[PDB]
Amino acid sequence: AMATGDERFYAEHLMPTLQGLLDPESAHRLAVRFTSLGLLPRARFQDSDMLEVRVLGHKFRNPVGIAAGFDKHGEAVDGLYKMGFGFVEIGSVTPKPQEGNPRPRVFRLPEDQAVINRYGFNSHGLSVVEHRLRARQQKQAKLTEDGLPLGVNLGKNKTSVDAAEDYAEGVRVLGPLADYLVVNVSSPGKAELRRLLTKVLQERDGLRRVHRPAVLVKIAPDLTSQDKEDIASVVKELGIDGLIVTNTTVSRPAGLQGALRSETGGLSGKPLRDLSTQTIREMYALTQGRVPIIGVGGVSSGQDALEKIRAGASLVQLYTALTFWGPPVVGKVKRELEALLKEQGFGGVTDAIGADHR
Ligand SMILES: CCn1c(CO)nn(-c2nc(O[C@@H](C)C(F)(F)F)c(C(=O)Nc3c(C)cnc(OC)c3Cl)cc2F)c1=O
Ligand SMILES: Cc1cc2nc3c(=O)[nH]c(=O)nc-3n(C[C@H](O)[C@H](O)[C@H](O)COP(=O)(O)O)c2cc1C
Ligand SMILES: O=C(O)c1cc(=O)[nH]c(=O)[nH]1
Repeated sequence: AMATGDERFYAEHLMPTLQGLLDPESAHRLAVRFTSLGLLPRARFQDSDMLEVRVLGHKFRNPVGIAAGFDKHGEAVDGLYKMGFGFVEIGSVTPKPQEGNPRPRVFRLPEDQAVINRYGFNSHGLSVVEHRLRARQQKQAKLTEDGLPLGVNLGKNKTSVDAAEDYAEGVRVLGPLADYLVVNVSSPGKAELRRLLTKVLQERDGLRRVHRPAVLVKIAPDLTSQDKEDIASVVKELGIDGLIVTNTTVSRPAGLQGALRSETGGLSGKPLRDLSTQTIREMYALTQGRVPIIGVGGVSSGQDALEKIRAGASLVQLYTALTFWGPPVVGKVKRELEALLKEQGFGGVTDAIGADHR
């Protein structure tokens, strides 16, 4: 096809050329800028009804989202929908502005189709992002109505003594502008998690009904069996709306070839894929298939997307694949997912959710 040819040109020539000419943070910064200005093709992949998912109190036109980290400050939301993402997650956004870690803090492992990052939650802050989303609030209301929801990932400041209050601040400021909110959880213990999430949910429940977002918990793949058992219990107990599975890994799987493999940070991309899919599988089973999962980590194809869906994910996200494949990856994943769904006898995405477990 014309799509596969375009996909090959970006993957084989354009992206390796551009990534050779730019440091990885400049590449990211330019990507946000080009996307913010809408410098993209119109829309050759019109989304099939097969790709539609209804979850988290919302229509999703397709299940392929852009993961948190690409658009930390909500600068490129409209361009991301133009790129063909069925939903956009912005952030992480911290309460106060902060610079994050010293540069260099992003590293490419092209031999592994992986990235390492240690951004350290660089953020323009809730106030800047609030006013930025307010400027396009009604445009977003229509987009959400048309099946294109907006998520916001809420972080905390580096020097914060009270993590729960930073997240609470985020619920109050950005919850009215979001379809869903995300709080990242690291390794717990169980009572501390219950306390934090209770406060987050209380703050969410205090917003007016019309501006009341879903609340999701995002987990790393590096948790113990007991951490995962505890998270599942608390999430079911409190009525947490969903799980995002997973963040980057602090592990370094055997077989990484990139020179920069020993850089401190979170590893993303292909080496994360099956660690992430197995975490989805575990969390789906520990929650009895009753907590919607957003599957993320190493999605670069329809097969990768479908494996996460069959393992228990209602929706997927990607980021790292975009750095190697460019904008055509979104259409690629969607086309390939649709084809595989047909090949496996599923009417749509919804039928495939948790199919491995049945
Ligand atoms: C992890 C940090 N990180 C890295 C490094 O690891 N790369 N990266 C990305 N870089 C991108 O392009 C650069 C090479 C750019 F300099 F060209 F901006 C894009 C991207 O989509 N670029 C675009 C757009 C938007 C429109 N039109 C295009 O071509 C006609 C292209 Cl190539 C997406 C990314 F996630 C990124 O976030
Ligand atoms: C450069 C970079 C920055 C990221 N920043 C964030 C962030 O601020 N908050 C967050 O929850 N996840 C962040 N992530 C994690 C991604 O959202 C995603 O969970 C992870 O990269 C796995 O997906 P992928 O393999 O498709 O990239 C970041 C990832 C990368 C590569
Ligand atoms: O900002 C970061 O460093 C960051 C946040 C996060 O949640 N995940 C990640 O890989 N990096």
